[PDB]
Amino acid sequence: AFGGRRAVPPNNSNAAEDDLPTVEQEFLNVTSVHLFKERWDTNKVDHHTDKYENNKLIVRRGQSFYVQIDFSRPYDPRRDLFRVEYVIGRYPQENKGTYIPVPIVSELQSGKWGAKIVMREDRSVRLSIQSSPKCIVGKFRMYVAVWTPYGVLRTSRNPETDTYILFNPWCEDDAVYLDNEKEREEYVLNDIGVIFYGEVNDIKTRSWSYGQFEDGILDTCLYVMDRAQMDLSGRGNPIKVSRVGSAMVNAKDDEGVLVGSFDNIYAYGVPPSAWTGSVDILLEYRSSENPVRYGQCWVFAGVFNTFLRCLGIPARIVTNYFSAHDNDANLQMDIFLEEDGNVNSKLTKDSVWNYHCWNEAWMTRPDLPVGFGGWQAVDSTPQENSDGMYRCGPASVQAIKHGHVCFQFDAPFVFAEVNSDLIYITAKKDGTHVVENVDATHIGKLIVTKQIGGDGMMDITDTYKFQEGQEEERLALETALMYGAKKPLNTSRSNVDMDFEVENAVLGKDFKLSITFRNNSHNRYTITAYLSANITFYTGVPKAEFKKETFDVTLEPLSFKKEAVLIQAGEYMGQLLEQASLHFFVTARINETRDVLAKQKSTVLTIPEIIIKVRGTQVVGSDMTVTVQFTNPLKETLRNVWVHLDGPGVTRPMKKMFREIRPNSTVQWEEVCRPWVSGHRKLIASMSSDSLRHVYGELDVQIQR
Amino acid sequence: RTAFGGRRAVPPNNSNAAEDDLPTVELQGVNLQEFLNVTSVHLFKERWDTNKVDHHTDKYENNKLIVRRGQSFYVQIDFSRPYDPRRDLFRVEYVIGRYPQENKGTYIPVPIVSELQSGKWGAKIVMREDRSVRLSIQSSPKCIVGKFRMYVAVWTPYGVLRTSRNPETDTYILFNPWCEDDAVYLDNEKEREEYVLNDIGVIFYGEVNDIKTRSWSYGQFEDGILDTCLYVMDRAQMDLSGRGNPIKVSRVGSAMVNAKDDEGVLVGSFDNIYAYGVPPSAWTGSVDILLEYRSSENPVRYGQCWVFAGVFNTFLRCLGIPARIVTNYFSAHDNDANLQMDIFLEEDGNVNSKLTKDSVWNYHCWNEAWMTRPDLPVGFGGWQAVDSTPQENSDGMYRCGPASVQAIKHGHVCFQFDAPFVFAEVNSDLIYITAKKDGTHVVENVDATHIGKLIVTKQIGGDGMMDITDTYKFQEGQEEERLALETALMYGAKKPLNTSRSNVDMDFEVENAVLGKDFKLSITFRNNSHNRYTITAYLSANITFYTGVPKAEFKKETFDVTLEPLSFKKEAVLIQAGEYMGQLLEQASLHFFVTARINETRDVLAKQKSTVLTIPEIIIKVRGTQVVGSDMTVTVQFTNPLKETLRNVWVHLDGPGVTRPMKKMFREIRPNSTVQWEEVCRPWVSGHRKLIASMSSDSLRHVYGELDVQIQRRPS
Ligand SMILES: [Ca+2]
Ligand SMILES: [Ca+2]
Repeated sequence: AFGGRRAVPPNNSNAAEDDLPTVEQEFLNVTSVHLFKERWDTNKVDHHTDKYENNKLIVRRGQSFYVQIDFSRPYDPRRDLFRVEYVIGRYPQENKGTYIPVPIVSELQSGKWGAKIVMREDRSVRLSIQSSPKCIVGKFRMYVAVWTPYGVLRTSRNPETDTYILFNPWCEDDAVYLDNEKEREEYVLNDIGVIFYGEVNDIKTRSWSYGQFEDGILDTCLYVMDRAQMDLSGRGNPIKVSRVGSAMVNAKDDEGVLVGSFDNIYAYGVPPSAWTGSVDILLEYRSSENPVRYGQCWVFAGVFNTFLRCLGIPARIVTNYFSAHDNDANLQMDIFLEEDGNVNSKLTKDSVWNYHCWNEAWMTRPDLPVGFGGWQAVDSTPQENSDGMYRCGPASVQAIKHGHVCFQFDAPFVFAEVNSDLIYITAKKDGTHVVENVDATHIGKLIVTKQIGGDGMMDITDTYKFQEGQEEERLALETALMYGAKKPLNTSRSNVDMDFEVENAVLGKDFKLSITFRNNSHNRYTITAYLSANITFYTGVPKAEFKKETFDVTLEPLSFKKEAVLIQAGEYMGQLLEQASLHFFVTARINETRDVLAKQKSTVLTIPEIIIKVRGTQVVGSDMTVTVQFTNPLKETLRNVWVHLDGPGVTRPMKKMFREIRPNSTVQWEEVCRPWVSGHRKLIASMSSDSLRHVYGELDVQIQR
Repeated sequence: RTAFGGRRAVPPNNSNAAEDDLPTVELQGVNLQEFLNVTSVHLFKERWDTNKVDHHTDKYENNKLIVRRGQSFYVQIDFSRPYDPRRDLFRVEYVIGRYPQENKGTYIPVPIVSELQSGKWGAKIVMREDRSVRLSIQSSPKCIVGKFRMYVAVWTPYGVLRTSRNPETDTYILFNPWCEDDAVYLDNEKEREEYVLNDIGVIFYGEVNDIKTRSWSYGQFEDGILDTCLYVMDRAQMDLSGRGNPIKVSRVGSAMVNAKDDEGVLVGSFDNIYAYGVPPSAWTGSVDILLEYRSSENPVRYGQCWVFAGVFNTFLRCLGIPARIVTNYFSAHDNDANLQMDIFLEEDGNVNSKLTKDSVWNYHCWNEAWMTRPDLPVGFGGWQAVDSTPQENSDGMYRCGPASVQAIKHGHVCFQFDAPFVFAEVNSDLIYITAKKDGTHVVENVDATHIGKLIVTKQIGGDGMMDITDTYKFQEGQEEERLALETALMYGAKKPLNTSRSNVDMDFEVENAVLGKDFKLSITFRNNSHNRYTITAYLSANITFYTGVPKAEFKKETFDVTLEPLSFKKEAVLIQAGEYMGQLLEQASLHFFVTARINETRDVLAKQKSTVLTIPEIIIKVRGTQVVGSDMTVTVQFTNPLKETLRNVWVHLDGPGVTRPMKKMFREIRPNSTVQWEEVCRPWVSGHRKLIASMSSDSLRHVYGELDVQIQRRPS
C-alpha cells in the first residue's frame, strides 16, 4: 500500500509523539535544564498560570519566560552553537509551526520566537525565551540541540520539561488581547460563573463551576481537540479553536462531549438540571472516552465556557430572553388563530424559548473588515444552519448588531435568534389566511451576562441590537436581508390597547392574572377574549392547556377596563414539567371591526432553594464541615433524590442519593472538605428527584491561607 | 417523568421517503351529504406527451410524472358529477415528508385561480367536459425539490373531504434551468443541453503538456438514479425546507460524496492497491456506484477526485442544477488557505527530499454548479466551485464550496463557502528555500506561475477542451491579479513570507512517451548577462502518484556547464525505458526537478515538469442494426502491452441508454495476448450515444477506451 494522498499524515493529535534522534564529546552536552516552574515563581505568576493544578511549566504565548540550561562545561560563543526546540504531534514540521527551533538572539524581537542569553555563570546559561504570539496552543516537548561539525546532538525525551503554551489575553500582539485587567480576571481567571434562567419578568440565577484550573481539565481540553482530530496547525487560531471545539460539545453518535436530551425523564443518564459545573462532565468524558448524558443549552454553554477560559480565550455566557432557536434565518414566527380569535393549536407549532444560553469569546477577526473583533457569539446547541443541524458561530456580535451577516460564521442564524417578529395570522375555514398584526418587540427582549463585579446581571441587549423602532435598527435589517436573512412576508400592517400581567408565584401556590383593555376611540365595542394557559418546557414547547377561559367584554368610549382571574394551584400542580414554566396567550376579536388583539406572557413558578451551612475553620489545608440542607415543601413524597455538591478549590464535585423524602421533611448531608484554594470561594449544590428537579443552592465562603 | 418532546413541538421534516397520513375526511365542530367526489385523476405523464417534453423530463427512465418548478403542467380530474363553479370549492394539494406544514413549504394547497400568477402556486381551469375539469397547474419557482404526494381536497362548510393515498400520482418537482424566475436559470439552450441534459461527460487528466481524456457516464436519467439522489439527501437528514435552495443542495450534497466512517457515498483511497474494493480507476461512470450505495446503504469502495466529481455531477444534473467538471493542472490541495508551498534545497543546490514534503497535484478535478447567489453582493452568481474531495478548511477535513468563481477571481474570499481554500488551490506560489547545516533557511527564489497553470472543462459542442483558466485568474504579473491578491489577504488568504527577491534563467522540456519507450529531456540555460558564468546542475527524476506524492527517485544526473555572455546553452538527457519500467504507479506519472547553482554569484535556478506515460487504449467495436429496441453486438478488446502477465484483469463496459454498467474478469492475460468480450446490447435511447470501457488489473490500470455510436429510432 502506498501513501498517495499526501506524503505525511495529518498532524492532528497533541497526545501523539515522534521519537527525536539524540545524534541525528568536546562539544557541549546538557547536564540539566531548569524551568523555574513552581507556582510561586516568576514564570507562572507573571504568565498568570499559577492557578493551574499542574506541576508542569505553563506559559502564555507572545511573552518571555526564563529557563536555565546547565552544560558539561561553560558555553563559549566562539565555538558553540545550540538552540532550544519545542515539538508537538507525531509529525512535526518547521513550516507547519509544529517543530520550533528557537534561535539564540542578541535581543528578543516582537512577534518572533527567540531566546536571549541574559546570564552566563560557570556552566550555566540563563535564557529569556519569547514565543510567537501566533504560536500553536497545546502541550509541547522541549529539547536542547547542539550543532556540531559532525551533526546535531540532542537531549533525550523528558516529560518533566513538557511545556503548555496557552492563549494570552495580556499580550498586546495576541489575537485574544483584552486591554482591561478587571475583564481579564473575570473572563479568563474567574472559575465560578452565574447562569440566568427563568423568564424575563422573573430572572432566576444559579451558580456554575467552570473549574478550568482544576486538576486534569487542561489536559481534557487538549483531548477534546484530539478527539476532533483538530489539525495542530489550526490550534493557534482562536477562531478555529472556537469553531471546532464548540462543534465537539454536542454529541452526534458517540463522537462529542454531551448527549443532548430535552425529554424530562433522562432514563439512562443524569438530568441536565443536576449538573453543578463542567468538571465532572469533562473528566467523565475523558475517562470514559464517550459522550456524557445528558445536557441542554446552559450545560453546553457551561462546559464550552470552561474549554475557552482554560485555553486562555476570554469568554462569557449570555442569556437571551425570548429566543427564536430553529429560526433557519427567517425573521417571522407565526401564531395562527381561528376566525373567532382563539389560538389555533393544530397550526401554531413554532415556539419561542423563554430563555436560551450561548457563549461569547473575545478575539480579533483578521478574516473580516476592521471593527468586527471583540466578542464573537458561539452557540453549541445545534439548530439548522447553512450546512445542517450544527453549532453556530463564531459570529461577530458587532456584525450581527449591524446586519452584516455575510461575515462568517452563521451570522444570519444568530441574527434571527434575537430579531424575529411574531406574526398573528387568522387561518380561515375556507383555507385562506389573513395577517392580523405583528409583534416586533417580543423576541430578543433582554440579553444578560454575569457582571464583572460579582453575581449581579449586566444588561447587554444593546450590544446585539440597536434601539427598537429607530434608524440604525432599520439599516441593520435592510443590510441583513441582503446577506442570508429572510423576512418574506411583507407587513404592510381598531384603536384598542390590550395588555395582561401574570403574578409570579411560589411552587404550590395560587396566582392572579389580570387583563387590561384601553379604548381610545369614541365608539363602543363588544369583544370576545380568550385566555389559554399551557404547561411548557423552558423551550416554549407546550405539553398541555391547563386552563382556558373566554371573556365577553363591552368597551365604552374612552374607557379603561381591567378583568382578573385567580389561577388555583390544583389547575397546574400535577402537570408541571422540569423548570415549572407556564405560557399564556390572551387573544381577542373585536366584533364591530373584526380586529384582533393579542399578547403573550411567560411565567415560571419559584422553586425552593437548598440551604448550605458550614461549621469549622476555613483554611487552605484544613478541614471544614459542610452541611447541605434540603426541605421538601411539596405535599407529595420525592423519590430517588440525588443531591450534588460542588465548589472549585474547595471540593471535587460529589453526589449523594436519598431513597425518598416524605412530605414537609428535611434531609441533611455532611461532607468534610479540605480547601486547596484561598480567598473568596463558593459552595454549590443541586437536587434532582424523579419528579422535582431544577433545585439549586449556594453559599459564599471565605478561605484563609 | 413524561417522555416528552421538549426540544421542539414538531420533529425536523428531513426525509422525503417518510410520509404522514392525510385524513380522507376531517370535520370539526358540529355535523348537524354529496359534495364533489373525485373518481379519477389523470396526469398526462406519458413520456411522449407535452408535460414531460415541455418540462424537459422525458429522458428520465421513470413512469411517474416529473416536472420542473416555476412552469405549468396539465392534469385532468374526473368527478362523480359535474364541477359546479356556483358552489363547489376544491383544490389540489402537494405534500412532502412526514411532518408537512404550509408555512415551511411542505404542505402546499393549490388554489383554483382565474389566471396563473408569476411566481405563485395556482391552478387554472382550462377545460370543463362532462364530469371532468382540466387544470393548468403552475408551481412556485422557489419550490422544494423532491417527490411529492398529490391529493384533491374538497371544502365543505364543516371541514374537508380528500382523496386517499395514491402512489400513481406521486409527482417529482425538480430545479428548472429553463424558467427565468428559478435561481438555476440558464439563458440559452446550448448550455442547458450541455450542462443539464447531456448524460455523458469527458474528464481531463494527465499533465498540462500532455492532456489526456476519458469519457464518464453521468447516467442521470437511468432507472433508479433520481430516487437515489433523493435518498442521498434523506441519508444526510437534509431538512426538506432547504431542498429548493440550490446553494444548500450543493453544500449538503457534496458533503455526502466523500464517506467518513459508514456515512457517505464513496470511500476515498489513494493507496495503489484497493484491497477489498474496486480501484478508483476502474469505474466508468456514476450509475453502478450510486445504485450500489442505494442497495447496500453503505459507502462504495473506492474513489479519488474525478470519481467524486463524476458522482456529484450526476447528482446535480439529475436534480436539475446545471453542472460541469473542471480540471486544474498543478493543483495545490491541502493548502490551508496559505499561498506559499515550499521546496527545500541542500546547500549545494540539490533538492532536499527529506524536508520537501508538500506536493502539487499534476491535476485535480472538482465541480461547478450554476446558480444565483442571493446571499452575496450582486455579480457573484453563475458558476460556483464545489470540491467534494476534502481538505482542511475553517471547520476541519471537509468538502469546500459552493464558492463563487467570480468571487474567487476578484479575491472577495470572505463570501461563503470556503473561498480562500479554492483561491489558494489555483494561486499559490512555489518557494525554493535552502536549508543550511546550521539550521537556518534562506529564500532563493519564487515561482508564481506554476500552480493553477491551466483549468479546463468539456466543450459545449463536443469532446474537446475549453480553457476556462481566465474564469478563475486575471492575467499573471498584472494589476488585477495584484488587487485580487491584496483583497484576498484581507479575508482569510495567507502569504506570510515577504518576497524581496530578484541574469541567467533556465527552463527544460520533456518528451511525452508511450509506456515502455525511451524519451528525452532538454534543459536550456539563457545567459542574458555580459558575464561568463559556471554552473553545476542537478536532475532528479521521481516516480509519483498523480497527486505529486513521490515514491522513489529513479534517475539522478549532475553536470557542469559554462555559459558565455549573451547566449543560450542546451543540455540533453536520455531516459531509457529500463530506468523507470517496473516502478510505475497507477497513472504512470513521473516528476522532474532541475536545479542549478551559479558558481560566481551563488544564485539558484530551479524548475519542475511532470509527464505521464501514454497507456494503451481498449478497443471497442460493434455490429448489427443500431436501432432502439433491437439487438446489437458490442466487442471489447484489450491487448496486454507489457512483457509481464497481467492478473485478475477486470474489464468494465458502460454506455447510458445502450447498456447498464457491466464487468467481466480474466484471471490472467499473457504478454501480448488479447482478450475479447462480446455483449449483446439492446439500446433504449436513440441519437448519438457512446460505449465506454476501462481495464484494471493487479498491476496495470488506468486504461480506457470508447466508441461513438449512432442509434436510430424505429418505425415508419
Ligand atoms: Ca424585531
Ligand atoms: Ca501565483
